[PDB]
Amino acid sequence: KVFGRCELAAAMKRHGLDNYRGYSLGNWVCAAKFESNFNTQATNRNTDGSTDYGILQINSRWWCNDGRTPGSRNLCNIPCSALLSSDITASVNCAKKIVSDGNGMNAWVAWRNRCKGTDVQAWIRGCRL
Ligand SMILES: [Cl-]
Ligand SMILES: [Cl-]
Ligand SMILES: [Cl-]
Repeated sequence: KVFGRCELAAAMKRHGLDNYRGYSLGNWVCAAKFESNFNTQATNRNTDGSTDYGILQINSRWWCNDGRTPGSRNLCNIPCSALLSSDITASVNCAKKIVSDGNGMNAWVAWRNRCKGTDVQAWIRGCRL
């Protein structure tokens, strides 16, 4: 599913991501924009052989099981395929664990490089929320 910008903002808020660990909704929408362009089915293979999955490009080295990332963990206790669903519940619950892991949203290199320090509220501007 490719979400609309405000549609995704609403779904994220519905699932309790708004201001989670102090990160405003615009931060999460911005991260999703640059990680997946709002496409739940996004996947990307990393140099280390792990894969990133879903709207927030969650990585199989630590967070989910895909059966093909040697030496990895599955800390969210989910198949990576669950992160590709039109229903963002699994991605949101896993993101909550990731952002609580110590480095906040810096876990998403794209957030650090493209969202951090910017006017992230622009991402939810105009949205009925
Ligand atoms: Cl915001
Ligand atoms: Cl594996
Ligand atoms: Cl980047």
